[PDB]
Amino acid sequence: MAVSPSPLRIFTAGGTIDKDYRLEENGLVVGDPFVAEVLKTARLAGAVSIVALSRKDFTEADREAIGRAVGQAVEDHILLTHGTDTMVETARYLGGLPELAGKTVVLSGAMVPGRVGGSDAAFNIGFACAAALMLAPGVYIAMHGKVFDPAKTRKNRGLGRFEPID
Amino acid sequence: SPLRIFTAGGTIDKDYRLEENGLVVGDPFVAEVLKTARLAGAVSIVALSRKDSLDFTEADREAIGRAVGQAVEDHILLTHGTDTMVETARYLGGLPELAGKTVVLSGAMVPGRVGGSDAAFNIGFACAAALMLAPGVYIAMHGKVFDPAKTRKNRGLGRFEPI
Amino acid sequence: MAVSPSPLRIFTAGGTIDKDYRLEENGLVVGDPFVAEVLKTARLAGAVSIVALSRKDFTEADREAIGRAVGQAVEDHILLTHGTDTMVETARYLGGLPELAGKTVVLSGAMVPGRVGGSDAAFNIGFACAAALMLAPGVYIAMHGKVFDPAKTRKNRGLGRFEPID
Amino acid sequence: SPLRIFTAGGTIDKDYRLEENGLVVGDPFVAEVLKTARLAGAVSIVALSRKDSLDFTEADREAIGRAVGQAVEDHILLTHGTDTMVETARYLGGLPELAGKTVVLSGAMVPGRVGGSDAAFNIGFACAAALMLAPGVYIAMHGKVFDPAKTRKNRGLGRFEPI
Ligand SMILES: [Cl-]
Ligand SMILES: [Cl-]
Repeated sequence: MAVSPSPLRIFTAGGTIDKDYRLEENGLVVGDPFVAEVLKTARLAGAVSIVALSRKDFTEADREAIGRAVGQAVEDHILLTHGTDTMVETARYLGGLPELAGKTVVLSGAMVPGRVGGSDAAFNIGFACAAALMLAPGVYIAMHGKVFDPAKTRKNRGLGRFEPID
Repeated sequence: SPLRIFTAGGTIDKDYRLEENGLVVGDPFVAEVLKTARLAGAVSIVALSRKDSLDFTEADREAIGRAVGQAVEDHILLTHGTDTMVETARYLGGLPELAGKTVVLSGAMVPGRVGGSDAAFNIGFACAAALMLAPGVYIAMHGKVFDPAKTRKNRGLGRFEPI
Repeated sequence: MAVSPSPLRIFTAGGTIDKDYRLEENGLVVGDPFVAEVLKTARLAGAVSIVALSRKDFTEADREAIGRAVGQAVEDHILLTHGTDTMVETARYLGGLPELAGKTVVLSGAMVPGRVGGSDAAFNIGFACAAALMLAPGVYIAMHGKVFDPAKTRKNRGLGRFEPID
Repeated sequence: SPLRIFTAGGTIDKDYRLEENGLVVGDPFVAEVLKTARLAGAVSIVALSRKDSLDFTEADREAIGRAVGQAVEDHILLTHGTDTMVETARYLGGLPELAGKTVVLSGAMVPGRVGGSDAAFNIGFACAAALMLAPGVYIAMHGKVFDPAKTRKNRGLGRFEPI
C-alpha cells in the first residue's frame, strides 16, 4: 504494498498561533510555523506537505499570494494557518475564487500562541486537519471545536471567540 | 450538535506515580485538552474505566456498549488504550442499539502527560471526526479514519494499518 | 519530631520571567509570579514564603518599596525575581542599604518568559534559591549558572547575557 | 570554576517507549535543561550508565567512583535514581581520591519528560550547590542539602529526610 496518500496540503500565513519570544524585540514576533511542530509528533499514517507563504501578524498582496498558492495546489484538501484578526476577510476573499470550486479550504489558528502555555493550537490543528479532509468543497473557519461559514462569522473580542452572525 | 466523551483509560491517560515507581492510568487527559480548547458548543465528559486496555474482558466491553447507549447524543468520542481499541470498536459496531450514532474511538501512542505526545492532535482530529462522519463506528488515529472491521494494530510500525 | 525551617523568602517584582499572553492586549503582559509555579512542583522539604511586591516590566517608588520589604523581612536569605533590564540598578540600590548587612539577597529572573517554550526560568529559580541559601551576606545577581557582583556587571544585549565589567 | 556532570540514569531520565509499553531510562534530561539555561561558564556532560538505580551493584558504584576520579574538575554533579542515591553518595564519601572535590548527587522524583516534574528546579539547585559547597559528598533534593551518612529516602513521605 500500500502507498499512504498525502491528500492534505498546509499553507502557513503567520498569526498568533506562530508567535514566539525574541530577546532582541523583548517580546513576541511571528516565528516558525507551529503546525509543523504539532505534525512532527502526530504519528501520521501518511504525511502533510507544509509550505510557509508569509510570516505576518498582513497586506492585500499577501492575501492575493494565498489565493494563488491555494488555487495552484494539486491537493483538494487545504488548511491555512493564519491570524484570527484577519481570518474572516481572508476566508471571504478565498470564497470568491472560482479556481477553489472543488477544494475543501479550512482556515484555523489559535487565540494563544502554540509556544505559550495553555494554548488551543494543537487541538485546533487536529480539528482543522479533520475538517479539511471531511467537509464538502467550500471555504470554512474551524475554531472552538466548530465549523463557521465566513460570510456569517465575526471575531467577538469580548467573548474571545468567533461567533455566528444570526 | 452536542458531543458526549466517554473515557476508558489507556496510554493517553497514563501518569507517573511515586508509589508505583512508574506509570498508572490517571485522570482523563481529554479533559486537560478541552479545558484550553475554548469550545463554542455543548460537550460533556463521562468517566467509564481506568484500566489498561490489555486488561479489558467481554464484560468491560459489554458495559461500555450499554454506557454509550445511555447517551441521547448522536456524536460520541471514546478515549481508550490502542492495544484493544480494534476489539472494542468491532464490538460496538455490532450493536444495533448504536446504529444511528457516530462513535469515534481514539487515544494516543504516547501518554498526554509525557513530552512529545500525539494526544492533543488526536483529540482535536477525533472531535471533528465524531461531528462530521456518518453514523458508524470508527477509529481516528494517525490523522486518518480507520474501519474497525478492516484494521489491526501493527506493533512493528507502531501504527494502526488497514488489512 | 523535626520541624522543617523555611529560611528563604521570595519577593516578586515582575519582569520577563512572569510575562504571559492576554487576548485583550494581543500580546504579553506581566502575569502571575512564575516562581510560584516552579516551587509548586519542587517537592520542597520545607516551604518558601512568596510575596508579590509589584507586576511591572518600573519606577523609583517601586525600587524603594523593594528595599523596605527586604529590610523588614525576618529571613536572612532572600530571592527577588525581577526584569533583567533594570536588575543591575535594583541590585546596586539594595547594595547601599545598611539594614540588608546580614542578609544574602539574590536577584534573578529569566531571559525568556517561564510560560514560553524553551525558558531558562526553572533552572534559574533552582540555581538562585541555592545561591540565596549558600552565599555569604551581600547582594548578588544569579543568572547563566553564575554569580555576578552588581557593581561589576552589565546586561550585554548582543550576547543576550549579563557579563562582568573587567 | 568548570562543572563536570556525570549521568547515571534514574527516574529523572525516564521516557516512554512504545516497544516497552512504558518508561525506560532514556537520554539524560540534564542535557535538555542545560541547553536552554543560557550558561556563561564551562560545563561538560559525560554519560556513565542508563540503569534504574535499584539495579546498581557494588561494581557499578566502583566504576562511578573511578569515573568521577578521572575528572580534573573539583565541582561535580552526578544525576542518579533516588532509590539508591544514599548508597552511591555514602560510597563516594568513603573514597580518599575524591576528598578535594565538591560532589553533588541529584535527580528527580518525577521524570523530567513527565508533566509536573521537579527535575529542572533540582538541576539548577544542584549546579549551584556543586559550585558553592565546600569539598565533600552531598545530596541536593527538595531545595535542601543532605549529608549522605545522615540521610534516608522516606517512601511514606516521598522525600529524603535526616536520620
Ligand atoms: Cl508581546
Ligand atoms: Cl512505566
